[PDB]
Amino acid sequence: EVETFAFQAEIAQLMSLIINTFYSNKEIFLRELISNSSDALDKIRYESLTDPSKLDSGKELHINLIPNKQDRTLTIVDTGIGMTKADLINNLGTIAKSGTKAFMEALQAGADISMIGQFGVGFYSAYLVAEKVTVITKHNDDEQYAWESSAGGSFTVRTDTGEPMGRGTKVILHLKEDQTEYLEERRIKEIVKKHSQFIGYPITLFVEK
Ligand SMILES: O=C(NO)[C@]12CCC[C@H](CCC1)C2
Repeated sequence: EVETFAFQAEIAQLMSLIINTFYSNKEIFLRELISNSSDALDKIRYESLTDPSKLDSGKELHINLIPNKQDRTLTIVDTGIGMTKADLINNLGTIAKSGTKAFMEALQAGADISMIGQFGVGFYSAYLVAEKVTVITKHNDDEQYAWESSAGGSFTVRTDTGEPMGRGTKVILHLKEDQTEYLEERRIKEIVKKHSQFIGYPITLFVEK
């Protein structure tokens, strides 16, 4: 049972800007997704300070980076707070309408695309490098869901049948054919050292057979 939704017009506009603007500095997508993972880990940590049972779904707070050259996918996994179904539908838990407005007024004032994360819509930078993005998420108060979009104005949401997650979010980037550099170990390491070197959670870069 798959539900198909239209993006709000402003978010479709944001996505088509990201996909169609000539902008060579695409590597910042990974900084932005790791930053969102760190924000999600901070949230479940804060809730656990007054209610330790919030970690019954998983005590370890970490980020995994999983490249898969056979599938041409880069997956960013975190064990943060996750998202409910309602969060997923409501622009993956972001204030994306007003964030997109503020971003586009910043661009008019001399900002560039790399500042997207300052406006709360850094998730959508995934579309710098991915043709399709799948988000699998589990929040303590809801069931496990899969969101998916290849842009083009719509996204889908379905109950996830896959491997149970416990709690957190998995972003699966189905990379564009010309963006496979982001599956190479040395390139990922370079980007994490350049842009994410002070993130307060362990990051494990998986290797491949
Ligand atoms: O966990 C990390 N830092 O806390 C690493 C350090 C370098 C090599 C791996 C990939 C980049 C982050 C792991």
